[PDB]
Amino acid sequence: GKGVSVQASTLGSLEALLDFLKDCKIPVANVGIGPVYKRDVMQCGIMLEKAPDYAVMLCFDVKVDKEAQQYADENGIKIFTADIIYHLFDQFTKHMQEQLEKKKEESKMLAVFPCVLNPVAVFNKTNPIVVGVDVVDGQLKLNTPIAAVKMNPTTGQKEIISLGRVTGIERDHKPLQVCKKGQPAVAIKIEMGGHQPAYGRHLDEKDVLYSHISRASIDVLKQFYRDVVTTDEWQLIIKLKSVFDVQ
Ligand SMILES: [Cl-]
Repeated sequence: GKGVSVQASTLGSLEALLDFLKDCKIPVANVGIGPVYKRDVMQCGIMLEKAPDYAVMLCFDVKVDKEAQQYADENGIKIFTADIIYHLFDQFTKHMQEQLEKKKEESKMLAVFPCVLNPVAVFNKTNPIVVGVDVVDGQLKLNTPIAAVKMNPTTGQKEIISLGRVTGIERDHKPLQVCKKGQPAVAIKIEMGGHQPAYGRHLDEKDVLYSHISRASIDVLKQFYRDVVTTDEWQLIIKLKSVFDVQ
């Protein structure tokens, strides 16, 4: 199985620490007694391949050899030192949290929160598009990809127009992080690298704007954001895979 590597000064303290971790549901891959050496750090490095999070050492009341510490530093293996057990636990939990956040940041572009915008006014047509809108459903967040869905009458074929991402939100000049549904109208700034759609040409003020969800976006949302996402937001998402023709 997979798990962290622990080390204690004595056998008894080791047993106690292991019992503690048992109650904490923290899995242990291997153990050791006495000073930490390069070999033990390597033994954690074995765990590095299977689980990056679990390639860490919980060391209780134990000297760490400079060689071992240096190898750990060279190969990204965390070594945790503590005089008391609970401190070690705390350090580990914080570590796992940090790992979670770092995993979020790579999927930051991917995670998109569902929202439907009805344009109230237009301040800048393009480069960058700025639009006074009110969130009629869902929740508008920063860095949210926006798209307008519309079918040309002659073609009768659905067109998806990606406007770009939201870089700023402001209401009465006051900067906002997000805008919930039903909230009073706000002005949002959407911009993208390269050529960008233009109001009064590609799209009109009447056209309703939707968050640009993608199968990948869904997958990311259900991978890291399950706790956060409202039921209504899931509902909206399922409504949105239809308009975006998602599998
Ligand atoms: Cl996309």
